[PDB]
Amino acid sequence: PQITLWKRPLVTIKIGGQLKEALLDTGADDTVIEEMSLPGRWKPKMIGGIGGFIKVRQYDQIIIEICGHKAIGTVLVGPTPVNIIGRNLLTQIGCTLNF
Amino acid sequence: PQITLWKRPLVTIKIGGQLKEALLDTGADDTVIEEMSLPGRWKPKMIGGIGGFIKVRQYDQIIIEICGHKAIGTVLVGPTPVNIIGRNLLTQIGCTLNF
Ligand SMILES: CSC[C@H](NC(=O)COc1cccc2cnccc12)C(=O)N[C@@H](Cc1ccccc1)[C@H](O)C(=O)N1CSC(C)(C)[C@H]1C(=O)N[C@H]1c2ccccc2C[C@H]1O
Repeated sequence: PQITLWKRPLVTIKIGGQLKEALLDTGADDTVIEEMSLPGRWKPKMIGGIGGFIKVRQYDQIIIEICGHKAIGTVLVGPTPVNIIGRNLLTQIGCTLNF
Repeated sequence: PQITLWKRPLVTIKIGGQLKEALLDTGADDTVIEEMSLPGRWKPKMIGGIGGFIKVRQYDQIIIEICGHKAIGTVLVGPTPVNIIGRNLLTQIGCTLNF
């Protein structure tokens, strides 16, 4: 698909058996999701951007489905204002910028 | 061009006759640049990101080249961690997400 940028590029994702809305974000190194349960071990991480840093839990080898494309990667969970799909998963679904 | 996302999508921009590096950021509504001098009057704006909100100065109708493509539009100036080209200008240069 081709997604224009007149509005926020929001998509439905499936993660941890839950459906969520998330933003396809080429400015994010990592993927961060609002508070939810995920399986496995985690470790704490700080992530920073406009407004400063927040603390999140880092879960590895999590499967997500993003617009019908399956991928696996690290997912961070914490008090993000918006669910964000970052480059670590955008690459896996073959997402590129084109102009 | 087509820009893949295995690395940060950093590009060269030209603003105020000077070259700077900036990030193509589909997660950003607006374009925000580190402190610099821009002509004309500015208005106040608050923008919020992953760590909270910051105050910036809004300049309208600013000439800016992004990867050699000419745009003219709103540029915010303030304490951003990285120069960010947001959707207001990514649309001007005809940028889309594709997968
Ligand atoms: C014009 S700058 C402000 C911009 N915000 C927006 O466009 C819209 O914000 C909002 C929309 C809706 C509700 C909100 C509620 N509270 C606050 C903001 C809200 C923004 O910062 N967008 C960021 C994404 C975001 C969207 C909505 C809420 C919060 C964040 C941006 O696309 C990004 O990733 N940025 C801007 S600064 C940056 C470093 C280039 C990068 C970043 O934070 N990256 C970090 C990140 C993000 C997520 C996961 C990991 C990491 C590491 C690091 O890579």
